[PDB]
Amino acid sequence: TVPVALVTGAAKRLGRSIAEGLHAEGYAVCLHYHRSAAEANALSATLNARRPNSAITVQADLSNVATAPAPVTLFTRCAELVAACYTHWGRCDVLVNNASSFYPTPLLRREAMETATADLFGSNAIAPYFLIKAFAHRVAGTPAKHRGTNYSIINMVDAMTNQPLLGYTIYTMAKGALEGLTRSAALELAPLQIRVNGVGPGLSVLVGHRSKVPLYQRDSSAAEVSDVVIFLCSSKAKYITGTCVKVDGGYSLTRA
Amino acid sequence: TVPVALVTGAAKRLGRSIAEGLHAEGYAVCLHYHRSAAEANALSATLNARRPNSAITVQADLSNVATAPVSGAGSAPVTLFTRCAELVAACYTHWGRCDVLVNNASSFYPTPLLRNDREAMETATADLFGSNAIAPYFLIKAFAHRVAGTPAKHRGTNYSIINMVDAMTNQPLLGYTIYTMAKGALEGLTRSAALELAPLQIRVNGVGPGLSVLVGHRSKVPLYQRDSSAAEVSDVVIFLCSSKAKYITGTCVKVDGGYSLTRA
Amino acid sequence: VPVALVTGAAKRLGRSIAEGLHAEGYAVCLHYHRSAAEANALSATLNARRPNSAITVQADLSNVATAPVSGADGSAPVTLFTRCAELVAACYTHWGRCDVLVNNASSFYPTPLLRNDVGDREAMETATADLFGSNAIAPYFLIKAFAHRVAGTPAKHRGTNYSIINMVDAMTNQPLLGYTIYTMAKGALEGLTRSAALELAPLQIRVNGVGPGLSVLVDDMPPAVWEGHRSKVPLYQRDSSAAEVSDVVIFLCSSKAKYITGTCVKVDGGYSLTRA
Amino acid sequence: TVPVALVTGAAKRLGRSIAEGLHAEGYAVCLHYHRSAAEANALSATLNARRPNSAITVQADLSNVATAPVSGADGSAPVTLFTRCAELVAACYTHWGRCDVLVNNASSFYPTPLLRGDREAMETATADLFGSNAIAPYFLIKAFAHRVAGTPAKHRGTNYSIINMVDAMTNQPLLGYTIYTMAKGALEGLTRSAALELAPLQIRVNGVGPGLSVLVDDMPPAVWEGHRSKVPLYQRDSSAAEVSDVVIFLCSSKAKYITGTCVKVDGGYSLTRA
Ligand SMILES: NC(=O)c1ccc[n+]([C@@H]2O[C@H](COP(=O)([O-])OP(=O)(O)OC[C@H]3O[C@@H](n4cnc5c(N)ncnc54)[C@H](OP(=O)(O)O)[C@@H]3O)[C@@H](O)[C@H]2O)c1
Ligand SMILES: NC(=O)c1ccc[n+]([C@@H]2O[C@H](COP(=O)([O-])OP(=O)(O)OC[C@H]3O[C@@H](n4cnc5c(N)ncnc54)[C@H](OP(=O)(O)O)[C@@H]3O)[C@@H](O)[C@H]2O)c1
Ligand SMILES: NC(=O)c1ccc[n+]([C@@H]2O[C@H](COP(=O)([O-])OP(=O)(O)OC[C@H]3O[C@@H](n4cnc5c(N)ncnc54)[C@H](OP(=O)(O)O)[C@@H]3O)[C@@H](O)[C@H]2O)c1
Ligand SMILES: NC(=O)c1ccc[n+]([C@@H]2O[C@H](COP(=O)([O-])OP(=O)(O)OC[C@H]3O[C@@H](n4cnc5c(N)ncnc54)[C@H](OP(=O)(O)O)[C@@H]3O)[C@@H](O)[C@H]2O)c1
Ligand SMILES: Nc1ccc2nc(N)nc(N)c2c1
Ligand SMILES: Nc1ccc2nc(N)nc(N)c2c1
Ligand SMILES: Nc1ccc2nc(N)nc(N)c2c1
Ligand SMILES: Nc1ccc2nc(N)nc(N)c2c1
Ligand SMILES: Nc1ccc2nc(N)nc(N)c2c1
Repeated sequence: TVPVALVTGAAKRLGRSIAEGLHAEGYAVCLHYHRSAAEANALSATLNARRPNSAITVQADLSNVATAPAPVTLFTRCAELVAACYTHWGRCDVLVNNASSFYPTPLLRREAMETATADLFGSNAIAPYFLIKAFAHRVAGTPAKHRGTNYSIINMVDAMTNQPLLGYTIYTMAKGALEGLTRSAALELAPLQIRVNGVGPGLSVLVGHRSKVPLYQRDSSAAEVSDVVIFLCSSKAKYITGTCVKVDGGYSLTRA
Repeated sequence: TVPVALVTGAAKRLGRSIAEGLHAEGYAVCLHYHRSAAEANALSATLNARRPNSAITVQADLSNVATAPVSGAGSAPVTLFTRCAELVAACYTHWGRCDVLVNNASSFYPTPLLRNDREAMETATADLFGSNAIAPYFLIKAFAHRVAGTPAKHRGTNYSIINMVDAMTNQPLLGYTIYTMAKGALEGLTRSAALELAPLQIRVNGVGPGLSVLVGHRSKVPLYQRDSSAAEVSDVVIFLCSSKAKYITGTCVKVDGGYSLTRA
Repeated sequence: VPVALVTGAAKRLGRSIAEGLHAEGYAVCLHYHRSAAEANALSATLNARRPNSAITVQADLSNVATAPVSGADGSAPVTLFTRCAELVAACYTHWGRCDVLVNNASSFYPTPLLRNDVGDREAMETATADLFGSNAIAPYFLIKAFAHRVAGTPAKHRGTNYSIINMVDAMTNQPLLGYTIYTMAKGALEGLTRSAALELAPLQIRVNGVGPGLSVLVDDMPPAVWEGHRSKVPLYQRDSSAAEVSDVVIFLCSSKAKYITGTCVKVDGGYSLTRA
Repeated sequence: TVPVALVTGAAKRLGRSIAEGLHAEGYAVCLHYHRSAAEANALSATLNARRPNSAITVQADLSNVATAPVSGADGSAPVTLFTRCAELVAACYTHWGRCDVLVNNASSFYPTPLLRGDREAMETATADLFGSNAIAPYFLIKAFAHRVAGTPAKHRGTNYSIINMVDAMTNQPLLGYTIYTMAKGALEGLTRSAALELAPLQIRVNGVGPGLSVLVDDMPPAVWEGHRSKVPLYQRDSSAAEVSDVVIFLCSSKAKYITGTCVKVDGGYSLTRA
């Protein structure tokens, strides 16, 4: 049997690491991307080279916008992401909401503020919700007899959002939304044995505040975060749900 | 002169109580509403009867959608940001100031992840996230620009924003995911706005009811075994707005009779 | 006519709380350990403004047995629980009631996990007892005694606004380096706030916390380093005044707050929102 | 080559599972106990049978009281909690020359209501509940840290880890268990404080908080079923392993960027309301 994982924003950095980690545990991986076509396909080739038919790639804008062929809504695109797993492998056991846009929306000093709202809220919060819904329908729609035994959803949150980065309000709001989703989804999907957890990095794979991380005085490596994600997805973590785990080297414990 | 408060969803229940509470402390009140025209105007008449020119009513859909221009009809021109800016502007146009903002307006209804039609998900998403999170952000932006745009010598001395949050969102109501998500966003806004607006001395706080003015659920509340009254919530909002609370910012105050301390 | 007991009431925030409560019409039992002069001076002020509106009681709130006397000798020794029961009693003996309790008294000093990487079993066995006593254990026994006197009053002769306030700390999730026992104690105090709110709800006794960030900071340091510490608070770039904290305590004690219980209110100018 | 773990309250249930779990990853285990001598020595024999010299069992009251020093009617006398704690950690260094992991698992748990010669049960409840759950962990952590600091950087281990067994439900307190709840609150504080202070020594300090685990069935079957079914996930309390596997993961080098955090292992129980 092969378990299947869908990882959004899978092409580089943390998403890559999560994809690789899950693959190393024997998962077939659906690598989602938006712009990073080259890196996603390059990664898929690597995984497929180690293990045939263990990686595909699909493309999607997770921004809260309808596109063009009815233009196509964000819900439709999200449903089609999950479907891509079922079409290709007949299952989807793990979902990782990792894709996330991150840039300033200052309150102090209007078209590019239309699209900021749709992008930052789409990637970080709205799309995750629709992805979860699609994920949950597919599971519910499978007869109990042929359901998987380790359904897990991980939401990439942020360990530092209680201590907001100055000027990043929409982003912080979006992560707040995502934490809400983690709790709400965990509660509603418990009957289907679908676990919903969060993982929140502090500082990871940077390119300043490096020296202010108490443990090691450095940002983390990609693996230092993905290993937590992978652990939470393992059956060892089968009683954990609705919780967020900080992977931040004690950064959230600091003050100015 | 007279301090001015903008209160969204002001027509009934908690928003009305907040409006009344603020008015009782001497504030002029801009009462926002969406469809409760009758109850908003009725309230404005009451306040204006008690004190001339101390209340106006303004109408706005705070959903994350477009509305029509002049003599037209909807999904066209007027954005949520524009409508929000015009709400804050209405205070400055009428009274020349806006000292307090209360983000109270909020849609609340089920969005189940488990079925157990096509626009349903679109308009729920825009409404629940608009009222509860997006509009509050734009309202705060508009609020902040106006304060920033006033020359220092001419600014008020007690700028306060209150966000109606939810004391129970860490223990989510089954099937209310988008709503819970939206309140989560609102909490983030509270913290983020408090930090960014601190230099302008604008305070940003949350108030979170548990159960208030219910139309045994009550019997579950540890203290008194009842939902709260409107005043039991608005008095907290009003206190946080007072100058005695001038060192409080970026915090959420539960007003829940100890409901959040319970478990199944 | 309503009565308040305020521990550590002689100076600073405790003084402000006492004054604030007194200004709302409360009779105030001012508790002190070390500050006799400053407590009696305050009591005289309050009594001058309003006759019989202030008394002073002395007690070490450290988790130690302290024997029959402050001079003579022995019989059986006096536990912390006894001392705490006698504090609450002092209110009932003098005024026949105790409507509000404010656990404000608190010791605060370093207990480093590491040395450099003198000390004894004394400074150690007494730091634990003092920091945990003042901040957590005594509050628990105070609350017990408070709750027993309320429960023991026939429903007809009970007050209508019973309130307990626990002075917590807004910054304990971002611990001050080297202050572990103190932080642990505040952690314990937070727990007490939740647990007591739940258990005392049926008697309509509300239990809430107030947590300062930086308040009435002491300048036993260079002016620039004082300016240094002040300016990291986002709101106003200063520590708070005593009133800025006490007004919150007083509001939570008012009937206007009678649906709030089991919550902690930071009063910190957004300091808890910062990071290194 | 062999990493060493100290586990307090190791004799059964969760502590045993943690001990077994750590032993399965190759740790030598110092099993602590207070009252459960038989169970602790039985477990030690098991571990030692699977791998020689991979388990010892030390005895200690972690209550906040001073004990008497093996006696001899002479020699000052009062052994403080701090001393007993230092001697626990020392026992690892004496026997194996190291101590890489500490698990503060030992915990007394019983009612201290605020309503309704036993001054005796107020003093001793306070010392026991606060000792086991908070004070002793503090001294244990101190001893642990002093001993790492005292090692020349050259010989230090590379995966120092402290786990504190907390409680996922303490924000929603169990009626009548105030001291216990306060004690867990203290423990949470310790986790944060110790993480911050011990970061320079690369000692990680984390919490693991169960909701319901291996629920004692001393009630009507249906009362047990009732409580049981309050957990959203699976409608049951956890198994010991379902908790210890989390402890063991946090101790692994794959978790070496995690510090100062508490991980709920509660099947979503903390998400419920009355
Ligand atoms: N890096 C950190 O220190 C840090 C700190 C806290 C939290 N996190 C969280 O951890 C996760 C991963 O971190 P990261 O730094 O690796 O992320 P990242 O480098 O900033 O980007 C993640 C991916 O998100 C995708 N994405 C962004 N907007 C999208 C949109 N509108 N539609 C579809 N895809 C979109 C991008 O895909 P394409 O390139 O294919 O377009 C991008 O590769 C994120 O959720 C982040 O919020 C990271
Ligand atoms: N009631 C409770 O027990 C409870 C519990 C937790 C939190 N809260 C929070 O406390 C606040 C007030 O509670 P409540 O029960 O008084 O609220 P409510 O009765 O449900 O309604 C508040 C107002 O929000 C306005 N509104 C809703 N959607 C809108 C939209 N899309 N655009 C513009 N206005 C919109 C409505 O105005 P119109 O009628 O004029 O259209 C409504 O009167 C809310 O933020 C709520 O989330 C309440
Ligand atoms: N000041 C701040 O910025 C700050 C920050 C966070 C939290 N807080 C909290 O707010 C409360 C008041 O703050 P503060 O700065 O005004 O307090 P403070 O000046 O440090 O002292 C409070 C009082 O506690 C009493 N006290 C200390 N140990 C005692 C003991 N073992 N037994 C009996 N009484 C004892 C002392 O009374 P005597 O002088 O009579 O001996 C002292 O005057 C405290 O709970 C504190 O933890 C304050
Ligand atoms: N079980 C749960 O559902 C649950 C829920 C939440 C949190 N937890 C936490 O998880 C941990 C383990 O749970 P558990 O149920 O396995 O614990 P447990 O059965 O209640 O006992 C743990 C051990 O602690 C030791 N202990 C108690 N008081 C002591 C003292 N004063 N001095 C020295 N040792 C003492 C006992 O050792 P001896 O028998 O050798 O005397 C006991 O075996 C505890 O920290 C607990 O607080 C458990
Ligand atoms: N430091 C940093 C770099 C990139 C990031 N990307 C996303 N999506 N979110 C972050 N918080 C982030 C942080
Ligand atoms: N019980 C109840 C009734 C009405 C409500 N309205 C809003 N907007 N939000 C609520 N949480 C709510 C709750
Ligand atoms: N029981 C007893 C007998 C004699 C004592 N003498 C002093 N000085 N102090 C005591 N506590 C004492 C007690
Ligand atoms: N800065 C400061 C000064 C005095 C204090 N006293 C107590 N008791 N607690 C504090 N946190 C404190 C802080
Ligand atoms: N249910 C249960 C059983 C035993 C326990 N032991 C300790 N020490 N702590 C608990 N919370 C506990 C809970």
